[PDB]
Amino acid sequence: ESYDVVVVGGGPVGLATAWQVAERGHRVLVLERHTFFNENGGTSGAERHWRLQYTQEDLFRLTLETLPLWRALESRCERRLIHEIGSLWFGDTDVVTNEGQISGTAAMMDKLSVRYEWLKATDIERRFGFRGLPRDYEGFLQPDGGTIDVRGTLAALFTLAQAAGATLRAGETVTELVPDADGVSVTTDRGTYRAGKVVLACGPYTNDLLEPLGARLAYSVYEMAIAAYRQATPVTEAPFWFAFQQPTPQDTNLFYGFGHNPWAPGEFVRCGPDFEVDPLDHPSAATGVADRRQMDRLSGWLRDHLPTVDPDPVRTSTCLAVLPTDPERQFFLGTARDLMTHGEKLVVYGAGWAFKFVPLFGRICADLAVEDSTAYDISRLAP
Ligand SMILES: *Cc1cc2c(cc1C)nc1c(=O)[nH]c(=O)nc-1n2C[C@H](O)[C@H](O)[C@H](O)COP(=O)(O)OP(=O)(O)OC[C@H]1O[C@@H](n2cnc3c(N)ncnc32)[C@H](O)[C@@H]1O
Repeated sequence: ESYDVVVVGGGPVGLATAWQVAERGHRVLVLERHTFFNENGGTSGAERHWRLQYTQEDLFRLTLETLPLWRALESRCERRLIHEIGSLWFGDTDVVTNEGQISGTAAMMDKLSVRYEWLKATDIERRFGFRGLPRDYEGFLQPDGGTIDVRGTLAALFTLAQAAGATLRAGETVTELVPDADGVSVTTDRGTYRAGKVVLACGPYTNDLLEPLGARLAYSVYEMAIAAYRQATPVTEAPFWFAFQQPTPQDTNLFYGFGHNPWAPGEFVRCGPDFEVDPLDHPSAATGVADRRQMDRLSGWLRDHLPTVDPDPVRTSTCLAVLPTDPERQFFLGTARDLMTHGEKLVVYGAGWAFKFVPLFGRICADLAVEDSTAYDISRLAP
């Protein structure tokens, strides 16, 4: 069997890519090692944050061009996937984190004429329910940000990809890739394939396939804890929130949470720590069980600073975050041209907070896998 494009990985990025390749009239195969919709990779959980604001101007331009792609996808599947509950960023305004920097981002919103409300500690505590915040903590609320329905998005992409004619095959793991001048040989535990080009969208497993080709990307994998809490005190407004703080000697000291998912039953909210600590040597080392210390830190912080939730989690789980090792970079997206000979035959999406970009990254990987280039400016994201 041969295809114009073989996509390695059936997570959101691989499915969005396959949908775009197939809709453009090309033959595409998606190979997934486990099952579609699995909760063992970087896409576990029900919600992700959609935001317009970014500290880097190039990424801020990309969120603005991704918004219409989300609207188009919502119309295709007839389901609102983004719920604009608001994006609240607050804390130390100068600390640089993997989420960005508050002060630098506020400057960018002014420049791109994106609206926001500036808030002081007292305002944050009164309107949103936080307590005991250091008096100098400040931040902003960007009203157009919100929550993304993860499972609704995956179902939409899967359905769209299959309807467009993509071949979606689960339970098959790619063990080797060998690009050459005429295409790429793909070996799996089930068989062999030839592809015009291959899109690698395998999350934390990218280096397993790039290593024998003499390449390796500089990213780290973190098994982050996530937990659900019962909302004790009835809500006023409950946006997505991220607390920007200076790190401690033991961890990054960053926390975030969501208001109740508008599509879900009951009154639970999800919160978690954003700790870039204890990276995994290999994703196989993941335990699948929320780290005790991370959980203690999260529940402890919520206990003191967000009394609107009951501090004893109802459920806990994990998610594998894959982030560039270098804090100056946010994403790895492009081809492997500068990493190996014939690398232009390998398109790679390999690290970052990317769920918000799924519609865009799918279109860009599709552009690179079919026509050598894309109209979007992603020069800085090159691997
Ligand atoms: C962990 C996490 C991520 C996250 C976040 C909070 C946490 C705790 N919050 C985000 C947010 O608010 N907004 C945002 O934009 N992103 C946020 N993220 C990141 C986002 O979840 C990830 O960027 C996204 O889920 C990545 O999707 P992707 O499609 O790239 O990756 P994946 O879901 O891991 O799927 C890859 C698939 O590949 C399969 N695989 C792996 N190796 C193979 C081989 N060899 N052969 C075949 N298939 C393979 C994996 O079984 C997986 O399904």
